[PDB]
Amino acid sequence: PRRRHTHQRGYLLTRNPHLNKDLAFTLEERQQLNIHGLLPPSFNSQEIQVLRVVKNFEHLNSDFDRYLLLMDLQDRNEKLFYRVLTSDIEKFMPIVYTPTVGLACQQYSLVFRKPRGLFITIHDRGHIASVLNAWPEDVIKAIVVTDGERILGLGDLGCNGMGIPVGKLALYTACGGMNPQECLPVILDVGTENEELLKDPLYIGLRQRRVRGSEYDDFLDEFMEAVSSKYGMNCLIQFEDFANVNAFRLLNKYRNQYCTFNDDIQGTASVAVAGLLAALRITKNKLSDQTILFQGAGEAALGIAHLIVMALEKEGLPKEKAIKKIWLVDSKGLIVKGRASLTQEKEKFAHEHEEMKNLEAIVQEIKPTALIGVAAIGGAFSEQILKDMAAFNERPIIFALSNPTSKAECSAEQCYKITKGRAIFASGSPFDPVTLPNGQTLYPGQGNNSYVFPGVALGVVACGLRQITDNIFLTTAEVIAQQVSDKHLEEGRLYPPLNTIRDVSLKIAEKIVKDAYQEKTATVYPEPQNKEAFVRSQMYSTDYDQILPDCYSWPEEVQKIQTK
Amino acid sequence: PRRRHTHQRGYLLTRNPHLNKDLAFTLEERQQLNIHGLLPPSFNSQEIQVLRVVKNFEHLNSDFDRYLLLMDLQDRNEKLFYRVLTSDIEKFMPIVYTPTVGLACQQYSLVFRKPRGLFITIHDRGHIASVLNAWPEDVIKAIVVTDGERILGLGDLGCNGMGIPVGKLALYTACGGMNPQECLPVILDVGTENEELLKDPLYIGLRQRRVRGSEYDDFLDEFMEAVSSKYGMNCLIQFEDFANVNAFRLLNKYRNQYCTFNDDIQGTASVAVAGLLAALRITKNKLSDQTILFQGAGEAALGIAHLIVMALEKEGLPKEKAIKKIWLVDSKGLIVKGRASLTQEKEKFAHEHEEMKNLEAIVQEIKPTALIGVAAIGGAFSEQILKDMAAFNERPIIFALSNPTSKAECSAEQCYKITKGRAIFASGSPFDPVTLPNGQTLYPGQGNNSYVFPGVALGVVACGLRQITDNIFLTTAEVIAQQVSDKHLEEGRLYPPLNTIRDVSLKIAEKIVKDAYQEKTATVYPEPQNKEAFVRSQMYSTDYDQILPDCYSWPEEVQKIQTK
Amino acid sequence: PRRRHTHQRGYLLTRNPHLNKDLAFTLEERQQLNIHGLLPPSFNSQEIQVLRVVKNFEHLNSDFDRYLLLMDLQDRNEKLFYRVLTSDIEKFMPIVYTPTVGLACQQYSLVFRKPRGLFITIHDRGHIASVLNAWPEDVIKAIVVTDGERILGLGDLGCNGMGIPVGKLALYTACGGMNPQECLPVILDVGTENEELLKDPLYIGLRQRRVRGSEYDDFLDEFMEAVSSKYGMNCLIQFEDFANVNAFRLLNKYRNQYCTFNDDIQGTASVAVAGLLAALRITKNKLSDQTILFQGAGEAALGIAHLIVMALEKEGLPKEKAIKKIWLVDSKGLIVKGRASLTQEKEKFAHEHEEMKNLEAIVQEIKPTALIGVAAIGGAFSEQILKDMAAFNERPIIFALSNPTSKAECSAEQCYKITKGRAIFASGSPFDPVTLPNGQTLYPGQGNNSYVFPGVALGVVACGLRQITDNIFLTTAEVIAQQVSDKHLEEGRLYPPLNTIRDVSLKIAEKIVKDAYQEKTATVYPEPQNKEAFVRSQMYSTDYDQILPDCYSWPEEVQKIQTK
Amino acid sequence: PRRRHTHQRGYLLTRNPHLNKDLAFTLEERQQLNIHGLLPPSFNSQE
Ligand SMILES: NC(=O)C1=CN([C@@H]2O[C@H](COP(=O)(O)OP(=O)(O)OC[C@H]3O[C@@H](n4cnc5c(N)ncnc54)[C@H](OP(=O)(O)O)[C@@H]3O)[C@@H](O)[C@H]2O)C=CC1
Ligand SMILES: NC(=O)C1=CN([C@@H]2O[C@H](COP(=O)(O)OP(=O)(O)OC[C@H]3O[C@@H](n4cnc5c(N)ncnc54)[C@H](OP(=O)(O)O)[C@@H]3O)[C@@H](O)[C@H]2O)C=CC1
Ligand SMILES: NC(=O)C1=CN([C@@H]2O[C@H](COP(=O)(O)OP(=O)(O)OC[C@H]3O[C@@H](n4cnc5c(N)ncnc54)[C@H](OP(=O)(O)O)[C@@H]3O)[C@@H](O)[C@H]2O)C=CC1
Ligand SMILES: [Mn+2]
Ligand SMILES: [Mn+2]
Ligand SMILES: [Mn+2]
Repeated sequence: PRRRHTHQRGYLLTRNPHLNKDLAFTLEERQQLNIHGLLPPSFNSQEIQVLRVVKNFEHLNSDFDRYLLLMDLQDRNEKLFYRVLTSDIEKFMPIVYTPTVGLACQQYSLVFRKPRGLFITIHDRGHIASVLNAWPEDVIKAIVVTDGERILGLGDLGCNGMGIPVGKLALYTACGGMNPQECLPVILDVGTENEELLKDPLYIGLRQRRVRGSEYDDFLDEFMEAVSSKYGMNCLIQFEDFANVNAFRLLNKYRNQYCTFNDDIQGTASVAVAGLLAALRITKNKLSDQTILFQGAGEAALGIAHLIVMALEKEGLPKEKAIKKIWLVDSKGLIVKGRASLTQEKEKFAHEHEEMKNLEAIVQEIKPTALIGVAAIGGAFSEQILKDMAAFNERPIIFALSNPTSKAECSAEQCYKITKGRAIFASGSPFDPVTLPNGQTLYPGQGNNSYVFPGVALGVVACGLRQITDNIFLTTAEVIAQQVSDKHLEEGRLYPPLNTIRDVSLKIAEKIVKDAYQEKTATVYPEPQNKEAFVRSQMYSTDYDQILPDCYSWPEEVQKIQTK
Repeated sequence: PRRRHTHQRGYLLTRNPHLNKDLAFTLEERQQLNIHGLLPPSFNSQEIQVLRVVKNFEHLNSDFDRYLLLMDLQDRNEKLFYRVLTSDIEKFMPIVYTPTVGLACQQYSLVFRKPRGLFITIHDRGHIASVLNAWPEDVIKAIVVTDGERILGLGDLGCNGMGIPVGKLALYTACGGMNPQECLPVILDVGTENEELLKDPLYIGLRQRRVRGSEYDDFLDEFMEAVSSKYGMNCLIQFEDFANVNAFRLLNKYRNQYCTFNDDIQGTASVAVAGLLAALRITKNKLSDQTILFQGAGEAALGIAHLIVMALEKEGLPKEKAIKKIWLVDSKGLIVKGRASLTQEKEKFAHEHEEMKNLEAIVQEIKPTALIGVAAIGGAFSEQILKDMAAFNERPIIFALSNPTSKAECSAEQCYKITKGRAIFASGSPFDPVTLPNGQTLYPGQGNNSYVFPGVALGVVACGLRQITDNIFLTTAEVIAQQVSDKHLEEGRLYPPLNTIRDVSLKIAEKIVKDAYQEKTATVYPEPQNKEAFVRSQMYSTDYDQILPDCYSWPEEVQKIQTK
Repeated sequence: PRRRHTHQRGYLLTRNPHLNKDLAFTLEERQQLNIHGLLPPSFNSQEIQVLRVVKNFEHLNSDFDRYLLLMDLQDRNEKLFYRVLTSDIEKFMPIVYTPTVGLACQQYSLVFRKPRGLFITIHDRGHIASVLNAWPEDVIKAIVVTDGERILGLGDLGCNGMGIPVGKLALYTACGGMNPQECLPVILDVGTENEELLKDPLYIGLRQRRVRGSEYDDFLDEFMEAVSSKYGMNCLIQFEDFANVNAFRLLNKYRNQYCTFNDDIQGTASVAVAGLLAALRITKNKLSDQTILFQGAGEAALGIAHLIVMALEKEGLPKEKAIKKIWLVDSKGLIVKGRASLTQEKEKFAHEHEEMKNLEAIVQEIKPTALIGVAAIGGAFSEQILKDMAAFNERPIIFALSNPTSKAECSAEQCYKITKGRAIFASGSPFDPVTLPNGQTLYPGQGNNSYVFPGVALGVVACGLRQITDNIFLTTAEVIAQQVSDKHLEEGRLYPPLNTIRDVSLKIAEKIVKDAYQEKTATVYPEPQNKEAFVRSQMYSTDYDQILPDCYSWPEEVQKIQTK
Repeated sequence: PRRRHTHQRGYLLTRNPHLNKDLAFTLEERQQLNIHGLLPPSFNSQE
């Protein structure tokens, strides 16, 4: 059992969620910590505390209510919170994170109770260092930061966006073993364009429009300097839920000098590629053999596309051959050389070709082996698309990644029905198992970002990686796919079970760490004997620490009170 | 505004519900307190904070949910909690106290989240003083203590009875202006005879049967020494929800030596007598002239009967004559001289008479002018009973005090219908107004303990009364009756409106204070010239204290830094 | 200024020597820190504070009393302490360190007032980690540890030796700008061989003889692990005043794994070599042209000679031929091949020659160009030896490094007299300037270890050097030599003035930093543009930090308290 | 003896002259109060 020898005592100790064990404090602990009397006279194991929380949890009426209970728990007893979450990760993850946290964010100003994380405003420009001083933990190793401009698929929720870093970091700990005491959730509030928040008497954020331009850019620059300067260059800074243009610009500006990544961009690319690589073990061919069409050409599309191209390069295909294997379709139709409304990013995939608008005709023309939906238009993979995909391919790869299911390009039911059970399918949001007329039940998995960010963070931090390369994400994808068993693939699953996520994370971290020592990118020395054991030692446990003073005697001769 | 300069700073300040203002902290406060950045960047007035709480309160679906919300509030921001409560005292009183606190106590072990008050067990015997040391407020002026043996009419709830002192003290503050920082809810856990709880894995108390006899009595003795020793002999100790024999025994043992009362006995007495004194203004006769019949002969009845006797003595009637004006019925029937099953206390009212069992007959024989239900038998005041009462009395006084409504001896509807609108009626649980055939609308009042205890406590503590005499409760009954206007009486109310409870408490306190300095019973000197203003100055306000340091300049010459 | 935002307030703030300004706190600072009233009502500039201290210092009767006064200052107001020291380092250095600290250590148990530093005993074996936890500063970058077995020339002073690490770390700050808050003095008490201490009722250490052997070695291993584990592998650990065999064994065992050095061995080497390199600018010839005779063969001689050999090798000489340039004399006389009583270390200088035991004849035989005294035998450089050195050499280099004065191999007076003014002289202890017969005055300097260790520590920590090589000491010696002007060399000074010592340290650290980036040994990234400005930014100023909260407004619109 | 239960621990406890016993703090007091290591390893009676 770990130590932690606190100087805190009495009432204020019970107010620190990292020290407070509530009823799991033993009589000895209570008396020694000067809190005996502040708790009822029973001693609970952690399991009994978990039963109590779960009894409450079940009598609630909704997931939002269940979220409120769990956030209350987080703010009173951090270890019990994590014990609860880890006790059934697949059940608790969608409560503290997506999709429920979506509603939590929409509702954040109304239900606002106890604050979590640090709020830094445009009006703190020049003072970010001193805002950091307000945070009561000095040793921070991981920051998740948002500006609330692009929350999930809900858009600009300004300061209400604070629900995202808080819940995301809960998953860093629960799924990846990051120390919660070492994690800092951050919102930068530069204003909001959210009309309802601007009108709303209860809104907790700055009641102003967003600050744009170089004032915004300088602010972010100060943010990066203040945080790395205070917590050291090794501190991970993860961007979440910024607007695309911002997310891309900020990632490119900083990635080469700070320990930073953007999960919406790079993590998405990673888990999508993991799924593709897993699928390859069913189609029994190479990435090189694929023709990939993206339904959508936005942040997810370009991120995934980028990473696929490197995977192709890694197979031994030159960049320009690599690129020609990938077609995009945006809201105006296929991306072709010299089409109107193209961006610099879309341009990279604008091959010479007739312009087309109709996705059915696009499918018939391109004949992809892999069709990836990241456009947020529900039902875009029509019956005709699915028949055509199953006609051109023995085992068509079909990813409906748009969330929630009401947005999915197709359902698993339609996908398997129309492709006569031949499709290799993955989704963004959970679909139930599907049983074919031959009595086999297929279990389509989700390309959940959680498979990526926890392990990456743990890896990067454990070995002191100063930079987070594209290769980190490609490597990570290979590790995930590797955890998928032949048995899983045969059941139609392209991702390891969600209930294993702790282990998947461990393996991702193991690999990054192993790699870092081998290519001398690690900064933590001396090099560990055993890389598995070392990563494990860096992982937060849900068991309570001991916090009692270390008490031990000396030989009586030298322990005696001298007199004369 | 009150100035209270805190030395607390940073995170831990926000964790103290006496310091924490939430979003009502100004920018200046936040920066000065080293918490700037721990809150979202909006600044709320107290009225805006209330609105947030009320919106959430109105989204909830049960009184229990409402109770849990307000209790979470109490533990985060005490001032805002009291601001919410006092915003609509009549609405909020039944949520934080009775009847809702009844369910809270049944569910206490299940919903246990953030502890409140001080738990002292039989096993801390000989160490009570060191248990007290855990309480983070040194200055304590009021204590409510239970052993949980008799929580409401719910029986032995042992350690689950902590809901009662906590909720009771909330009303001390809300209704009487007692400073919550100076209030200490206590449970003594000596075990429980509650069998579900002894079996309940979640039970927060000592999983054992109650300690009885002299070990119990000695423990209580230590409690009174430790408490009076630490907080001084002026600290008010109120007993609540003890079993019958204990309640009387403890009250009798200590009331002469400590500043102590029992509210189930003496407060009930005071509020019942107040309703009688008010009724007398309708029946236009003396207390002398009354014949009182109690349905029930427990804590309530015996307390009420004692104070009526004391009132009769005041008017000038000898004690043995006063006693003969009062008859009691227990579960065994009428209390008469030389009946089987008589406690020492019931003996005092056993007059020579034929034994009787049936309440209808008893009423027909005794022909009371006033009939008081304190037996918790619902519907005991049958049509025949009421008919009888209206037959022998021009204006029969009828108190149906049993709680809740289901246990009331009759409804207001029944009582008025069957007595042809003639009865003077009061109850323990609220009934809607009744409009009679003659176009009169009557508004039957509730004999709420809340009219009494907050004012008594405020008064006693304000002037430093060392003992709480019978006289205090009688004068209190008088003060309460005085706040009833003839308009009220003509409307059939025997109590002031509930929404004026703060004003009632002040008048009660004013009276106690004036009396104590008159009869030199006060211990707080020098005597204030203006007792009204002095009491008011002792009342807690729901406005935020200023906690920032006192900043002010000195003349230039003496403020300057000395160099050369 | 520099900003250090504390959460401490009220009395306890004044008790923290890093926060306390005493009378230099402004009225604003006082009111804001909740300490207004705890100080008399005058506001002093730091200079006024210094004037008060120095007046007190000048009225005292002994250097011992002055030491106690300054040590009392250190423990009340750290910044003022350092301000005082640095106002006249030549004056104050000999009070807080040698020779006064020698007497302090002899008297430590008698005068023990307020503790300084951390005490770790053999009896804490297995629990050193938890002893570290008592230290109130979490961020430690420099540790000075002794076991007290060889304090100065006063032998084994056991626990009383704690005065050495305290006084040494004062010089690290005063002379080199190490942050004292980041410094940790440590005594390891494994017992003492000092019989008078063992007998003394007041002795503050373990009343037992020294644990030897594997138990000792394992204890030291845990210490290294515990300290490097808590404070990190970049934390500088400097050994001081261990017995010889221990000092060497420990240094060799750890120098390749930990960021460690031993100042008695390696710092002595560096400063002595610096003096030699400076002398070469008078003799105007090369190091390889010298013949060096050591009076003594102890820790100092072996260490100095080792570094001379390296400097010769650098100039271009193979090792075996450089060794030939150095002759050692011990208590059994000259070291020569096959001789009785030879340690393996002496063996390295055991050349082919006949045994001799008379220093005078040894001189006459060897005809050294350089005579280095480190044998502690007062007066060993006799008039005859001084005549011989003057006869064989135009400018004989003569170092009487033995400490204090009474142990010097010769005085400045005698050296200059008998060598008729041509000796190039330096000592370990200060001698007054010497007026020669021709009325010119020479100013022999001191080979004071303070020229070396402050700058080495500053440099190593600034760039995060993980190991401290012999080259560091050689380079450092060169840098110090470079700081000596020609004019100084003509005044008989081999060392830069003590009053520039901060500047010397800065130069030394600049050089270490410049080299560490050049040769890819630095661990602090990114690489700074200006090494000079970088090092200087890391140096602790004696100017008071600002500790008030950072207060600043927001535009009126967003700072406004919101209502309805 | 009289008992005064302090919530103060570690370095700052030693800076309170009503709490601080110097070398009269026993090894157990020192370890309990999180000050073990801040004093030399001998225990003094008041005399
Ligand atoms: N791990 C997962 O499960 C993840 C799933 N996703 C899902 O992917 C979807 C897209 O996300 P993201 O890339 O961030 O969103 P963006 O807004 O960046 O991308 C939207 C893209 O869809 C395009 N589009 C809109 N209508 C059509 C249409 N009718 N036909 C073709 N393309 C169309 C837009 O076109 P234009 O460029 O012309 O506007 C744009 O290219 C979301 O539903 C998100 O939930 C995202 C990340 C992770
Ligand atoms: N201000 C208010 O609203 C207050 C209301 N009350 C109400 O009064 C009621 C009694 O409270 P309390 O006095 O504390 O309770 P106790 O339990 O102390 O007394 C109950 C009495 O009722 C008697 N009783 C039981 N059954 C019958 C029966 N069938 N016929 C006649 N008498 C019977 C019991 O008889 P025995 O002695 O034989 O057991 C006992 O004397 C409760 O319902 C309570 O809510 C109380 C205080 C204040
Ligand atoms: N910067 C400075 O000014 C420094 C000065 N010094 C000074 O140098 C002196 C030596 O210190 P250190 O080397 O640590 O001490 P040690 O005790 O390690 O070495 C002393 C040496 O003197 C030898 N010796 C003893 N008697 C004689 C003799 N009659 N003739 C010749 N040699 C003799 C001893 O011989 P054996 O091996 O036979 O015992 C031993 O070699 C001390 O006075 C110290 O103050 C030291 C470090 C730094
Ligand atoms: Mn996101
Ligand atoms: Mn009660
Ligand atoms: Mn030394």
